[PDB]
Amino acid sequence: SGAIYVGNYRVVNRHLATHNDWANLVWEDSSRDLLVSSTTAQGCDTIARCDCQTGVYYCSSRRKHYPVSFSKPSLIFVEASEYYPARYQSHLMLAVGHSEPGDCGGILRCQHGVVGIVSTGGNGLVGFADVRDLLWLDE
Ligand SMILES: NC(=O)[C@H]1CCCN(C(=O)Cc2ccncc2Cl)C1
Ligand SMILES: [Zn+2]
Repeated sequence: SGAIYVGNYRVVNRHLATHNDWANLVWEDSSRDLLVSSTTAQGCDTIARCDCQTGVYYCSSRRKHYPVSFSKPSLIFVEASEYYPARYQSHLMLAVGHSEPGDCGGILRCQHGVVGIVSTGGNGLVGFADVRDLLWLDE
């Protein structure tokens, strides 16, 4: 679990969105596993606007932050699950590191701010849904 709060927006994994998230829906994309809902309170997270390939992510299954090198956002095949059939997920970045299903929502950050959130994992690889291209989050 975990979300990004920027201005009047809440960014979450689409497979983990709540009834409230869907009732205050701004945008959602199944191919990216992302959903954005509106909020009454103001958010203070800073989104990075960069092409960084190094950062730090929070891993709840270990109660620890880990430094990682990660790939540029791309279409990567993701094995079937209870939330989606087998498909290519777009805007996905991979790193060598630990992750478990409950780790989704953990933030990945570089020196410029929030890069993305944990979205996939397995075989000693963790996947992050990139958010740096969503320029509208800041307006
Ligand atoms: N983005 C998706 O389609 C995910 C939906 C939930 C299931 N997905 C996983 O990868 C779950 C997983 C398994 C083992 N270790 C880490 C993780 Cl995050 C895929
Ligand atoms: Zn950066």
